[PDB]
Amino acid sequence: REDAELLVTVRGGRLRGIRLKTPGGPVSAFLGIPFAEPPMGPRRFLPPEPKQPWSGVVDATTFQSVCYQYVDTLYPGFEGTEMWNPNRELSEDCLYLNVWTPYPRPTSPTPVLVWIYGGGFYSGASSLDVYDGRFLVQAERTVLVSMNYRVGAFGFLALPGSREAPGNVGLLDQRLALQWVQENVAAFGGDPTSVTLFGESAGAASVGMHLLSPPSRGLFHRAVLQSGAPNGPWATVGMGEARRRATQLAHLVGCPPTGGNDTELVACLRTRPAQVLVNHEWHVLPQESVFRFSFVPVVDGDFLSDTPEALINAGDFHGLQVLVGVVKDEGSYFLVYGAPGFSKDNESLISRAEFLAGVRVGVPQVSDLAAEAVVLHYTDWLHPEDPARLREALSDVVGDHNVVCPVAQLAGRLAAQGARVYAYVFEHRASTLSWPLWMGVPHGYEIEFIFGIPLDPSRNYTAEEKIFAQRLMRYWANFARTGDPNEPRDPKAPQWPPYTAGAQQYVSLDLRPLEVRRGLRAQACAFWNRFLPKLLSA
Amino acid sequence: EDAELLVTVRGGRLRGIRLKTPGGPVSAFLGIPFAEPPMGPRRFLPPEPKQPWSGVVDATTFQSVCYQYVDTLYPGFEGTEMWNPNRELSEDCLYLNVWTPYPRPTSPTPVLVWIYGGGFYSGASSLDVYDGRFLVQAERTVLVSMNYRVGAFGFLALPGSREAPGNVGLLDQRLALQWVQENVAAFGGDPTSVTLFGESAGAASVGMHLLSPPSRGLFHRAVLQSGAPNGPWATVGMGEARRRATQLAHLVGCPNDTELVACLRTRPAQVLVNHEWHVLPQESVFRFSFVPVVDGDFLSDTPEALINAGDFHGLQVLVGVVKDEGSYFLVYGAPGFSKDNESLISRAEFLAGVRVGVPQVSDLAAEAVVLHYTDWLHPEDPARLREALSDVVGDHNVVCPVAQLAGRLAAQGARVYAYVFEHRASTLSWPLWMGVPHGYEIEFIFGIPLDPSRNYTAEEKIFAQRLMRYWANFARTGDPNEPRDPKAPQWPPYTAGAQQYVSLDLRPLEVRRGLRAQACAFWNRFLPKLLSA
Ligand SMILES: *[C@@H]1O[C@H](CO[C@@H]2O[C@@H](C)[C@@H](O)[C@@H](O)[C@@H]2O)[C@@H](O[C@@H]2O[C@H](CO)[C@@H](O)[C@H](O)[C@H]2NC(C)=O)[C@H](O)[C@H]1NC(C)=O
Ligand SMILES: *[C@@H]1O[C@H](CO[C@@H]2O[C@@H](C)[C@@H](O)[C@@H](O)[C@@H]2O)[C@@H](O[C@@H]2O[C@H](CO)[C@@H](O)[C@H](O)[C@H]2NC(C)=O)[C@H](O)[C@H]1NC(C)=O
Ligand SMILES: *[C@@H]1O[C@H](CO)[C@@H](O)[C@H](O)[C@H]1NC(C)=O
Ligand SMILES: CN1C=CC=C/C1=C\NO
Ligand SMILES: CN1C=CC=C/C1=C\NO
Ligand SMILES: CN1C=CC=C/C1=C\NO
Repeated sequence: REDAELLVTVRGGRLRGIRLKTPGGPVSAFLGIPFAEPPMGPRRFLPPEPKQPWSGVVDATTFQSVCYQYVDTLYPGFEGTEMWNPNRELSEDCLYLNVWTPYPRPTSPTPVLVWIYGGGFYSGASSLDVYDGRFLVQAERTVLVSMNYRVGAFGFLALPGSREAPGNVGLLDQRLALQWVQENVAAFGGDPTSVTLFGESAGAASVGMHLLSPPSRGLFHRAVLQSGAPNGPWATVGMGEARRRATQLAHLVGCPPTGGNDTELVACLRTRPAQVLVNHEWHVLPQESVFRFSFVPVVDGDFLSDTPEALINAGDFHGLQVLVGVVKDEGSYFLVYGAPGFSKDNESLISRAEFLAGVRVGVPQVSDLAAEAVVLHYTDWLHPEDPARLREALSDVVGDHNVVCPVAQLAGRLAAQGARVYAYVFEHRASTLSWPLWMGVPHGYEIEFIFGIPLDPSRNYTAEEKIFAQRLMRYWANFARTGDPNEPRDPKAPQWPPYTAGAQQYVSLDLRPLEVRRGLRAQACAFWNRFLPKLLSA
Repeated sequence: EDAELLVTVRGGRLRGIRLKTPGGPVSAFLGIPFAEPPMGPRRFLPPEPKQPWSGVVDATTFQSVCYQYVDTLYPGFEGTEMWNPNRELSEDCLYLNVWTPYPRPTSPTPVLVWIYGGGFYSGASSLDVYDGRFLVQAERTVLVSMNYRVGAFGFLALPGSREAPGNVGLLDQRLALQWVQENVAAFGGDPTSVTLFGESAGAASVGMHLLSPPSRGLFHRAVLQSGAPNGPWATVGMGEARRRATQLAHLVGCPNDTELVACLRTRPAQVLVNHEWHVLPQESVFRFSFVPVVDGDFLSDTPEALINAGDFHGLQVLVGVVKDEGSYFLVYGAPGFSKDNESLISRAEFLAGVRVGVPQVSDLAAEAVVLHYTDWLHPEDPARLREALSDVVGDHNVVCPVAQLAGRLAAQGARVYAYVFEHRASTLSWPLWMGVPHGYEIEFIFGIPLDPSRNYTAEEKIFAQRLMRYWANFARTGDPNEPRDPKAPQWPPYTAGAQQYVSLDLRPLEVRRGLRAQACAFWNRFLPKLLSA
């Protein structure tokens, strides 16, 4: 009749899950568990209300809907873009989370990994193939949780001060999910006293924001930030600029029939079909740019009491372990989304004039003086016009400014103020990668190795990549268990030393064994982190 | 009586002296007066041409050194005393010197004219290290050098006033160049082939004659060693010149420009000298109180402006620098530095040093300097900080201004040759940490190592001879390369794109690219934008 392993009771009522086959054995999956009331109609732009209790059994047996979001059409049918696109129907009814646990359920409480996806806060879903929790769970016997959270206007449109669209509700979705894990994860055999958040890009920035918001901070114990940071220039917005964008979006969809009463304005926004808001979303940004997203977390004194920069500098982080890193070519992926001269389908050997124009696109909303400073640092003045070098340098500009230097700065401050920090650079280019060779190791392409996706028999990774995947999964789960990625009791394997503000040590992750190196682009990030902000104040 | 040592010039008759060199004799005429003594009412005024004399001027010894400050940082030390005056001080100092082959040439011989450096506050044509005898004998040029007024005497300016118009030290130099045009043929020199060369403020001076049309017809080619007229230390604006002149007056008890200059003229020369260092705005190495002023007369615009606008087709220029331009200057005010230890400074000392070595810029400007010159993998390592501050000082004051001059001239039609001088003299008395310091290529250019009473190596004498040949080749033809010499490695012209220069040392010529191009991009391209906005 019924399999007891696939049956679990949580505070809201009863759940039925599914038994998944994995290469190494079975896993129990509870997919599409409701954790909030659907943020529908009157509840659009509002904080999540906890899911009301239910009688009977909810089938948590497949991923639920993707939150409404823009769908990338740059390269239709192309694997490199389609792998990030929604693989379920779009709906505002999307606040569901997923739990993977070993089969049979653990007898003693087990460390929990909680995944937060990225996607510039305008996109993403926990149902993407590349976030499939089944391989980590089988290989490392952790519990894995992932949640959907609202993105775009639905998650981060903000009219600061107003009760009808307070902003940051996407982050509140994540927090509600974290609360859910505390109350309920023990029913799946997981340890609420050992929870590790990990995320990539906007998900890493989310992880960092939970670090800096005290009501989140009690809900977990460690953090992993992959290729993103909360202090990233794309990751937050000021109250006034948020209002400006909300208001311009309202305006572009006929609300009201500009500004006025906030209650009236939001009520008119609530009568618009979801798809209509999505179609106008990209038209509210101040300047045309790769790498900037219309609706993002707002610094408003509530969720974030100050800018993440301030909060990072002022924080005491004793008792905290953090794992951070970047891929080898953070910037390259973004250039084909607007930098003049770039395409995945040619070598993108740009001119000097194209480089200068690309700097403005890749570093939006800085003064001319600031742009000149960037051109100075990044030009090789013995080869000022070599196209290949210019292509590489623009990739460096975009990557450094948006990912590498925000991460480096976070890493150095956390270390200096009490946290044990570990840092990596991911340097392996997947044999299956469909982006062109000039992009090197692009943003996002470590994720599939962390999740053990190469162990999927239907895919065509090499045996060495499968070994590599297993190494990474081991590092991540070691860190989740102990706060230290190093093998507890393995000596003759090279050690991953902590990252500190002085020595700035990190390891390279690739097919070769760990190599220790110094400095997360230290010379470059001194420009972005130490000097440029002094210039913007003058 | 030796007829070779008798010469008549426009003003009258002269008697010279025969000098010895290891390669044979040379004729020297030393202490030739080219101006009326700029004394009394003539202090601060433009030079007047020397009135004609009767009888024979004795031109057998160096004349007096123009009044200047005497360096007392290391009393008796060779490294400093070799630049100090070696004749008594006097305002009656406007004399020049001519060295010629013996017997005097009987066909037009190319002329080299030497303008000394010393920050526009010091220097003399009589210093041992500027001895013309070896170049003249070895390369068969005529060599001329002049004294010109320095310090307040040469560059005190109350702009708009006719009592202290400024730049008269530059006019001293021009008047000597005019003297060369009118009189050098009498020595066998060719007035249609005159090459100016100079080092530091002398190099800045050469550049300034390039950029001033009344000087430009007085010579044909130019050599700028470790200096440039666009140096941040080489000129001053009218407003700031007036302020400095005014603060000198106050410091020496003087109170209307006419009244002010009149009072200054009543003061003993030594009194002006004693106060000159104390008129500068802030504590600094590498800044000098009285320098050329940009007032629309001698210089119709800034040398930067003039350089960018100029048409320089038909000009050949030789420019260059020593391997370590900054190091010598650091012992004159950079905290932590001494010639008598390793000068392994702390980062606090480094940061303090940056404000001294790059004076009168905003905190933002200094921060940017500190950014570009810090190794952020090793922000506090003493040796690297010592080296980096040497780079800051040398790049800012010498290398990048020379690089900018070279680039602009080449791109606007000049043929430019560039070098880096990388040989450390076996006899050098400054510490090893200073490398090849400012000034220490000069002795090789003048062939001082051929002097048998000095202790240079055999290889160093051969190197001196190479350099004298390059310099003389350039003077004769606008090209330092050995005219027809196939298998010897060639010195290519410097261009804005390829930026090629050669290294000068005991090794054969080696071609390299870029005069600290990454660093000078900062000083020449970014930093001006910053200060403007
Ligand atoms: C490299 O590609 C870019 C992108 O253009 C597209 O992709 C190419 C592979 C090719 O299929 C083109 O037909 C596509 O238009 C090129 O940049 C574009 O150039 C066209 C015409 O010159 C211009 O109208 C577009 O605005 C340009 N787009 C951008 C973003 O600048 C680029 O010229 C290609 N370089 C080559 C072929 O050397
Ligand atoms: C290197 O020397 C400098 C210069 O100091 C002078 O010269 C020395 C050789 C020695 O004789 C010192 O006593 C002289 O004062 C040192 O910098 C000085 O440090 C003292 C304090 O120790 C300070 O009062 C002076 O102002 C400093 N001078 C300057 C120019 O800043 C420096 O400490 C020496 N380096 C060492 C010892 O490692
Ligand atoms: C906006 O309109 C509502 C509805 O009538 C009313 O509460 C008030 O006029 C406005 N609300 C606020 C908070 O100003
Ligand atoms: C498009 N996208 C969305 C989320 C994370 C990564 C990503 C792209 N990497 O190339
Ligand atoms: C020796 N010295 C160095 C820089 C500026 C002025 C100076 C001397 N005049 O007193
Ligand atoms: C002190 N001085 C004066 C003129 C030229 C060079 C010089 C010093 N270099 O060490």
